[PDB]
Amino acid sequence: EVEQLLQFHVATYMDNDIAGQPQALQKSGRPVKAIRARLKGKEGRLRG
DNA sequence: GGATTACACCCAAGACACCAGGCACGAGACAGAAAAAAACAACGAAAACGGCCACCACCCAAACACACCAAACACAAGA
Repeated sequence: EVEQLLQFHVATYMDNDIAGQPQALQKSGRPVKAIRARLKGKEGRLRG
């Protein structure tokens, strides 16, 4: 359980859009802005 | 099963976690597991009764013969 907690924290530190699982959340209810979410899209690093 | 769905600009409005069961420590009880003893198997030692060879006599087995019966070539009959 605890090693899997480490695995999940490390995974969602990099990619919080993994299919078929909950998202690392903020206590405000929003999901964590992972690095991948930082890099992609119209508003991401590359295009924005 | 995911992933993408125009471009630029302006303004306003609300929030920027609170509260509840788990870790540590905090103490009991049968279960996770450890110690023991008494009725479980065997073997050593004595007792006398069941087992083996005699002795023995009456009942079943073999020989002799009887009459009786089953049976087998063939002289005769027959198609």
